[PDB]
Amino acid sequence: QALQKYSTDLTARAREGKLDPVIGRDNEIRRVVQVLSRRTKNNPVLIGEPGVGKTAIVEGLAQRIVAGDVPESLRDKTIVALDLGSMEFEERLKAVLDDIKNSAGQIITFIDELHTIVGMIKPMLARGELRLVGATTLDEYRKHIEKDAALERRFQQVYVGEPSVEDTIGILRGLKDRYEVHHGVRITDSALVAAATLSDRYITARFLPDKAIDLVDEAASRLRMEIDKEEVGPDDIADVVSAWTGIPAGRLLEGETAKLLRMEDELGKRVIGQKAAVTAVSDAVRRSRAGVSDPNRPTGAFMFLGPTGVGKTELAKALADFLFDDERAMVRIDMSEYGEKHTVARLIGQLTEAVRRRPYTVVLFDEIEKAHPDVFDVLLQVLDEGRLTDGHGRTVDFRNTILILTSNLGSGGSAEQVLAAVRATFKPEFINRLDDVLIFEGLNPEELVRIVDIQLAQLGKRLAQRRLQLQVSLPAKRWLAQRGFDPVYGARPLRRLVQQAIGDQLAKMLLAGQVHDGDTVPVNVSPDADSL
Amino acid sequence: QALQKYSTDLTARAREGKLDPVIGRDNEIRRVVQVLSRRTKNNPVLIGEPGVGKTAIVEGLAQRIVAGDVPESLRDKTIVALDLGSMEFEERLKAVLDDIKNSAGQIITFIDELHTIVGMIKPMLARGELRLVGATTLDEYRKHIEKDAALERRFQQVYVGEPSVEDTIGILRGLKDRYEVHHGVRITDSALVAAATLSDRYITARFLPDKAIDLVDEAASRLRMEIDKEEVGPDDIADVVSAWTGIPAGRLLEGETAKLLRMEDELGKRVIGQKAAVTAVSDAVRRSRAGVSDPNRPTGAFMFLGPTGVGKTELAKALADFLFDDERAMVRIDM
Repeated sequence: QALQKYSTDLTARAREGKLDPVIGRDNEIRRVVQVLSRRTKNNPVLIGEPGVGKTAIVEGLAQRIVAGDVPESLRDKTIVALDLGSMEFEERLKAVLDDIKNSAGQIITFIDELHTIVGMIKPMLARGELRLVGATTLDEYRKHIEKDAALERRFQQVYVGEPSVEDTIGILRGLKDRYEVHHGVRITDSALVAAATLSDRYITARFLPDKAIDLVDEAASRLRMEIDKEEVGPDDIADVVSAWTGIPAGRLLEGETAKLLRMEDELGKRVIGQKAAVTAVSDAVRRSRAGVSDPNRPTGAFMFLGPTGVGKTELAKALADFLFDDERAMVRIDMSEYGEKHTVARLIGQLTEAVRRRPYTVVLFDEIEKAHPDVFDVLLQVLDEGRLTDGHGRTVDFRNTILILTSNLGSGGSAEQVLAAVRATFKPEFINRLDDVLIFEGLNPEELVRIVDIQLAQLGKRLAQRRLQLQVSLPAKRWLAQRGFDPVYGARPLRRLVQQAIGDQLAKMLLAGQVHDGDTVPVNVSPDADSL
Repeated sequence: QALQKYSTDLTARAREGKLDPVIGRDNEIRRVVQVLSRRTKNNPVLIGEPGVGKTAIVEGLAQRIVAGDVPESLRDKTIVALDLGSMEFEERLKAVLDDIKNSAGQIITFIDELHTIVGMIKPMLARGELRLVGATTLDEYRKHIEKDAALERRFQQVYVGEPSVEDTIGILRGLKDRYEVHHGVRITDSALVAAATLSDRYITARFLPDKAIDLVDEAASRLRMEIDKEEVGPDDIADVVSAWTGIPAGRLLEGETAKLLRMEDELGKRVIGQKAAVTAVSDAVRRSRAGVSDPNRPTGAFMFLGPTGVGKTELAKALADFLFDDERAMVRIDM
């Protein structure tokens, strides 16, 4: 009788249909019924990454008990959900345990989020009297419970993994009716495919099904606001995923075959030349979207190097541009700081807990020369297996990210002077695990004019606040090429040449008068410098 | 009936015109109406740096409800502002919650400054019965609420950012009539541009619109003192921003193209020579006031070095002299 005062009653709420219907997952329900009906030590624990549905399994168990699909010795045993917040203390707990044990096993207790239970129940668990069902996250478990190894021997870990898209479409078709009643709007199953398809290539921070329910909910709310078009559709889902995450401007809907047909030429609008090392980067993407890729390997793990000032960092930020519609959603770590043997621990982690959220980001590794040859040992099982560990004991899978390695070794080797210098620092067990080692060339003064066009278009887009168009003639536009010189420092001194020629006198003539908004500022070739 | 004794009633004060008119910000009002009318977990939280107007949004919502521009299932639902200072304790709180739940959702509760609520409402929030609107500062939130992550899952963060000058001019044109009645003086819209323009390059400690209302208020008060010139103007605004912060003496009126035309030669009255390294410092200021600067970069980040005893610290205190009219308003850290 004392459990009336310190508990809810899920069976009493289930007997009036006040629970959301649980669709899917026969295996976990059968596993819970298998574990909960053994003789001794009969108390499972649900464990998984958050959001995949763990309360939903216990509510589905309550639905299946009240329906009656269970075996014989599980029928009509109410699930009394306990508390520890609402609950002299030791007297109260002993009264609760005495009231449970006084019954004939007719009660299944349910402590949700039992990682707070650490802060006298220990002999009662192992004898087998009180049946206990729980739910933890995977990473509060190893911090609060696995520290206390006397307790955790008396449980049964039931892992729950996230589904794929194909089951989520069925879940969304199941739960369609509940939101149409609360918000008085109709929902079309044409949009219900897109709200799960499009929520995987864009929102890569949370886990699955709960993320693909917030879109339907917020779209229905926006439609109720507009009805303050009588049904939702595939456009308002895109409106929500634009206005949140600001992805609308970043590649408004993409990922078709019309795109991937033009990728060697679409990427050329920001990288000029280097043609033999775009036809290979443009190939590990097409063969991974056709389904020919090796299912236990990263989709592409290749290392390109060469002289400086060539475009080897600009390329690895340009192929992260149409995959993500942004340029800051990539894992950019810099190994120019790991000179000693004990900076392994900052990524084993800073590398780890930025992938496990959204397992699709491209990863940089800038200037891998300066790392001591101990960081390569950490990197060795990243390649060719795809998994590493950390303190909590989880094996994070790098099976579908695009690793990219940069270097500057040799920097001017003829044909094999640059290639045999790689063999000095890298042990042959690391050169073997890579893909095709790409060499960038220098730059040709024939292919150096168009970089000036790109730079001046960039400076034109910088002055969009002032609406300040500027006119550049072709003799000046080829005058800037000839000071682009001395192929040791690459195209980088051109981007100081532009700010020494145009930007100085423009910045002086901008803040003293005679240049205002909407005006046109032409440049003209004075016999040495550039005039205004 | 118990809410009569532990609450105010903003709707009852709004029904006699006793609230200052709320002008601007359609987006936040539409966002609050969107969040407050969902099915479950329907309780927003307004969050922003202080002074940008967060009570003003809830008072604008009350104005828009009493007017009637809302949708159908938000009409005639009074906003009863609760308290926790004026409020045996658990009995009293359960009486309040029972009185709220006894209605049919006809009441929108309003706990202002809800970061004191930590020190039994937890099941009532997630079911969706009591509608709750709040307002925290951005930096008391992460100290009092984000420590207690079971609570903060049941809210909806609605960020509110400060406006620019262009909307503040409209706000000041809106609220011009209210101070002309309390202080019996006229206010000229010529000065009303300057009281927002000049309050951005000088007073850089508080945030926006509330800072540009104190100048109009204290200027009207000084003019009432002198009438103990029949209207305020662009001079007394400058008098206030002189007498407070002592900026009046430090450059009487800062800004213009006549100034920035002479900056390589005006700066030479305190630094002699070094001519090739004043024509570059005098360039990151002119190109940043013309609008050619890169909008995501500091306007100038340059490093100068050399031998000792040359003037490399005297220069960096001389270009902080005509921008600020002082020489001590700079962030001088020493590494």
